[PDB]
Parts: sequence; structure tokens; C-alpha cells
Amino acid sequence: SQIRQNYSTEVEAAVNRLVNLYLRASYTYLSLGFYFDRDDVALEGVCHFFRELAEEKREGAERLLKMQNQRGGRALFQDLQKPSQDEWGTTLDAMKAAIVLEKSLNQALLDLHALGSAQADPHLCDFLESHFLDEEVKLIKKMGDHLTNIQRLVQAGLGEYLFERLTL
Amino acid sequence: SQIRQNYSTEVEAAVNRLVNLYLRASYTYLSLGFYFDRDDVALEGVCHFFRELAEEKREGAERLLKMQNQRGGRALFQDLQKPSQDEWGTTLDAMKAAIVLEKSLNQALLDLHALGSAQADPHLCDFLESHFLDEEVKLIKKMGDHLTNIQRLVQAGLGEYLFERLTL
Amino acid sequence: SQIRQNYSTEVEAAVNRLVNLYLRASYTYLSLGFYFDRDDVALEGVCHFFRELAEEKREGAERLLKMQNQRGGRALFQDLQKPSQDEWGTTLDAMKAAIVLEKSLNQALLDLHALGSAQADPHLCDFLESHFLDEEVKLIKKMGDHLTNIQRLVQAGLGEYLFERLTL
Amino acid sequence: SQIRQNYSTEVEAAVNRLVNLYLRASYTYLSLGFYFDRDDVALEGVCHFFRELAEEKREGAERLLKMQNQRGGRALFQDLQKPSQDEWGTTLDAMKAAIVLEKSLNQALLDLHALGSAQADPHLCDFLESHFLDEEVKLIKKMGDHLTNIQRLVQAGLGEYLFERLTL
Ligand SMILES: CCc1cccc(CC)c1O
Ligand SMILES: CCc1cccc(CC)c1O
Repeated sequence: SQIRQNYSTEVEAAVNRLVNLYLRASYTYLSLGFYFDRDDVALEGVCHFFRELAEEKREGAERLLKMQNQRGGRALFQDLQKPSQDEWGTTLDAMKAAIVLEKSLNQALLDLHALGSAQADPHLCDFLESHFLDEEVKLIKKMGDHLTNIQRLVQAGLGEYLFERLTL
Repeated sequence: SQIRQNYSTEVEAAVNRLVNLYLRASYTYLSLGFYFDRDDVALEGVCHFFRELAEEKREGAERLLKMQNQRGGRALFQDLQKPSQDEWGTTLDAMKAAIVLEKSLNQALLDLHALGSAQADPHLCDFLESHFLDEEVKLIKKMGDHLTNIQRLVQAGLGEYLFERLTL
Repeated sequence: SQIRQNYSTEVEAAVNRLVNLYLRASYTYLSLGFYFDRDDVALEGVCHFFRELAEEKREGAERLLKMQNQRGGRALFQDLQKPSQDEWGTTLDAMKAAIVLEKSLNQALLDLHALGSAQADPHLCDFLESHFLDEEVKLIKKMGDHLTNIQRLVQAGLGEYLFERLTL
Repeated sequence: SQIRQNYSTEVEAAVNRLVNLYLRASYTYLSLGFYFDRDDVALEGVCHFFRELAEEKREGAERLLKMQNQRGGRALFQDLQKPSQDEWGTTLDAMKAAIVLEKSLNQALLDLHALGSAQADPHLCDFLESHFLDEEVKLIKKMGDHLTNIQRLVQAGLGEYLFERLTL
């Protein structure tokens, strides 16, 4: 590449993997959103919460792809694995599964930051810090806050309804 | 002081102590506010309630300091003791601890009013009446109203959630 | 903590200490502000300068406390020591004491950044860089500029008056 | 009087005396204002400061007269003594003379408050507190602040000019 400078093959490859992880997270949230839209689940606030997250994760993937080209690396796409579950249980179950998912994305971000630091690639390090690291910390805090409120609420059917109506 | 008139050393000293008490109350409310912001407590309305009170108590301290200088007394600051607890339990526990705190500030205000009256210092007496006495009575009534509603609500987890969502 | 990830006990503890340092700085500035409001000092611009800084330092402490919870650490408060002086001398004396204070806060920030880097905690490192490091550099430059102008001005009484009227 | 209730002859008489004191203060400030308007003194900011105070003191007298009638007492006017000086010296001299004057009015207010309290006349006590006591404390603080700045400024001719230009 005529533009490529200080951009290691290791980082290029890790950025392609992180794109896959963000698209997979987007897909998992799409499944979670539509599960809560089922007439036999019917929690519209929970559905909107996960659909909004699907869109956020897709946006993350696209920003990473933009960066990959800005640096002169080459986007390589892999299959996107189907989500780990077809049915997601209660709001509590689903929020637990979301925080597991977010912590795995955060750990991927931290790993790539570490790699960037080892490779002396400050543009990569700044890029993750300014667009992803604080967003993940904020989101995981929010999910943790939700999980605590869900747990304090679950006569389980009444709790789930009230959380969806008054928090989401 | 060239301006000092009818301002006893006793009152000057009691005003410095009351500044300390208001700053300590502010600090206690800061701790209460951040405790309810913990991801394993997560009651944002309770958090905002106490943070707003932190700011009110700090404002009170500053008005007292302004008055101290208006009268020609000299502000003397002491250490601010850390709050009595590191963790504040339930909303009920925290509201009980707040009303204990407010009654101790109110009693300090009443003591200083009594002192002012004994010293024939009507400016001090008017100052407490117009800026602090009615504010404390209003706040203690509000906390009493909250305590009653909290108590009537505590399936405890559901009650705490509903109070935070629908009152705070 | 269900949310805690890559957040060392060392950093958690250093963040609690830095909160104390910022609250202590806030308190020191409150004392400086009210000293310049004394009828026998009476430099209102100097008073507003330090009171504004009291508020900035309190805001800093609250942002650190917010971050502590966002990361799943636990806020622990200690006593707040009274400021080092009861009377602050001239504007020159007070500005010298402020720059000493700011350099000690800056060094604390730098120490915590170093710790964060040693612990591979990029979120902490970005947080200090984006909210505190440049603010301190800007403020210390401003105080240095003030100190130079104060010094060039001190017939001392006339200089102090003119600085307060035409700079602050 | 058909309306008179709980209004002692002692208080009625002291209120008439206080009216005289406020009108005398108004007159003294009128003289001070016009002295600083002399072409051989020529400090327009000092002139406006004292003329504004003339008007404030006259307003005070009129509020006291209104109150006297509201209570069913009878206004009795005495001669208004000419001010203590025909020429008022420097701004420093004049500000010293103003603070002496204000402290004598404040002491009169405090004496009348004490009388009102001895007579169990809470309307009188509230009236002085709400309209006069805090106004005097604020004004005496302001004059004290001015006196300190004037003193710090007095090459005397330059100091007097700068105070008038940059403070008043
Ligand atoms: C409002 C936060 C707070 C609490 C306790 C003490 C201080 C000193 C100013 C403070 O700002
Ligand atoms: C405000 C000028 C002034 C001074 C002193 C006395 C009187 C009588 C009304 C007056 O108007």
C-alpha cells in the first residue's frame, strides 16, 4: 500500500477479527431483539434495548472497517456464526448473556490495545481509546445496573413486566 | 475589625463550627449518592436525591461563610471527618440516616439561634430564620414523608424499585 | 463486582486517594476564596478566582468517583484535612501556594497514569488524559502567567489592586 | 387611635427619633456627594456613591414613617441638624466618616430592636430585621472593603484617581 505506515500485519489481522466479533455481536442482538418481540414473550422495551444494541455493534464494525482502510490494511471477511441460542429465556437470562457478550468484546478490545502498544502503534491505541473503550465501560455499567434491578424484582412475572415498563 | 459590631466571639466561633457541620453533611451526602450509583445497588433516583442534598449543604456552608465575613468574624476551617459509614444499606436505611443527620443540623441551628438571642444579635437570628430554619423544617418533612412511603412498601426488593421509580 | 474487568486493586486504591486529594484541593481553594472576601483584604477578583477553582476541583473529584463506579471499584472516603494555612498573605503568596498545590495534584495524576500503564489499564490512562492532564497543564500555565504579572507589579499595594482590577 | 395595638409610646417615640437620624444621614450624604462634585475635588464616582446613599437613607426614613402610620403612631418631625463638616477631605476621610455614620445608624437600629423585644412587639422586630438590619450589615461590609482598597492605594493622588476610576 502506498499509504501504509507503522501498521503491522499482526494488527491488521486482529482488526479483521474484531470486525467479525462486532458483526457477530450485532447478529446476537438482532436475535435477542426479535425473541422479545414474540407474541409469547412480548416485552417491547427489552426488544428495543437489544435492537438498539444491534445497530451500535454494527456501527462499531463499520468504524473499524473504515479505520482498516485509512491505515492501508485490507478488510477480510469471515463467516458470521449464528448466535449461541435460538431462545433467550427471561429478561434476566438475556441481560446475563448480554454482559457476557460485552465483556468478551471488551477483552478483545483490550487485547488489541495491548498488541498496538507492543507494536508502538499509537494511532491504533488512540483510535480504540477514543471510540470503543469508554463506550464498552459505559455499556457494561448500564447492563450491570439493569441486572441488579432485574434481580431485585424477581413474584417473577410482575417484576419482569415492571422492569420493562418503568426502566426500559 | 473595622466593621465588626454587636458580633460576639461566641457566635463567631459557633458559626465556624456550623460551617464544619454543613460541610460534613455535604460530604456524607456525597458518599450516600455514590453508594446508590454502585452497579450492585443501582437506584439512580436515590443517587440523585442525595447528590442534590450534597450540593444544598455545601451551599449552606458557603452562605454561612459569606455571613461570617459580612459581620467581620474570621472563618476558621477544621478537618472534615469522613462519613459515619462506607456502605449505606437499603434506601430505608439511608433515609433513616439522612433524617438523623438533618435533625442534628437543625438542633445546631436552633442552638445557635438561642445563643444569638442570648447575645441580643438580631441580625444573626434573622439570618438563620430566613435562610436555614424553614429549609430544614421543609426538608425533614419531606424525608419523613419518604420514610413513611418506603416503610409502607417494604416484598422489599419490589418496594425499593417502585419507590425509586415513582417517587424519586 | 459483576462488571469489573481489567481494574486492579492498586488503581482502585489510588483513585480513592486522588479523590481525597481533589476534595482537599477544593477545600483549600474555598479557604483561599473566603480569605480574599475579608473586609481587611477585600480583593473580590482574587476571591472569585479561587472560588471558581474550588468548584473545578470538586467537579474533578466527582468525575473520579463516577469513574470508580463505572469500573466496578468501590469509593472509600477519608477525612479531609484542613488547609495548610488559616490566613493566606498577599495575592502573590496565595498564587504561589496555588501553583504548589496544582503541581502536587498534577504529580498525583502522573503517578496514577504511570500505575495505569504498568497495569495495562488503557481505559484509566485515556480517562486521565482526556479529563485531567491537559486541564492541569492549562491551569498551571495560567497561574504561572499570573505569578509573573503579579511579580512585575510589586509599590506593592498599588500593584495588587491593579492586578485584581485589570486581570482578574 | 382606632387601629393601634401592642404599639408602645416608647417605640413610637424611638421610631420618630430614628426617622430624624435617617434624614440627617441623608443630608450628610447629600453634602458629601456635592463636595466631590466640586471642580477642585472632581471625583465623579465618589460623588455618585454618596448621592446614591443620600437617596437610600431618605427611602429608609420614608419606610419608617409609613410604618409609624401603619401602627397608629404619630409622626413628629424635628429640626434636621446640618452635617458635621462643610468640607470632607480625601476619599479616605470621607469613607471613614461614612462608616462612622453607618455604625451609629446600625446601633440605633439595634437599640430599637432591643426596645421592641423588651416591649414584646414582634411586628416592630420583624420590620427592622426584614428592611434595615441586613441592609446596614451589607453596606458597612461594602464600606469596609472600600476603606481597605483606598488604604492599600495611598502616591496618594494616583491612588485616589485609580480607586474612583476602577472601583466606583
Ligand atoms: C459537595 C461536595 C463536598 C463535600 C464535602 C466537602 C466539600 C468541600 C468544599 C465539598 O465540596
Ligand atoms: C435626599 C435629600 C434630603 C436630605 C435630607 C433631608 C431631606 C428631607 C426630605 C432630603 O430630601
